[PDB]
Amino acid sequence: GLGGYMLGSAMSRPLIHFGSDYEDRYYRENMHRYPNQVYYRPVDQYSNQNNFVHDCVNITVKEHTVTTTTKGENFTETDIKMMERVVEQMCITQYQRESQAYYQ
Repeated sequence: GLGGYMLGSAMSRPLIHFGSDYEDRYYRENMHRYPNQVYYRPVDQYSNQNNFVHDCVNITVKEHTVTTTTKGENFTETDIKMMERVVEQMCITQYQRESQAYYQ
C-alpha cells in the first residue's frame, strides 16, 4: 500500500536512553535491527502530528516486523520500545522539517 505514501531517504539515528548501560549497547550495537528510514504522508492533506506519528509508527513498525519474520528473525519487547521511539523521533524530525518549511 506504500505507493499511496512517502518514504524518507536514510535518516539520522538519535541516541535514545532507556535506563541501563546494558541498553546503551542493546540499542547502539543493535541499530541495524531497527529501520534507518520511516514511512509517512507529508503535511499536504494531513496537517496533524499526533496521529501522523502514531500511524507512521503503526505502518513502519508493522512493515519492519513482517520484513523480520519473513527472514525468520524476531524482536524482544525492549526492541519494540526502541523501534517505536526511534521511528517516532524520525517521523517527528521529518514532519517538523516540512512543517517549518510550511510555517515560514
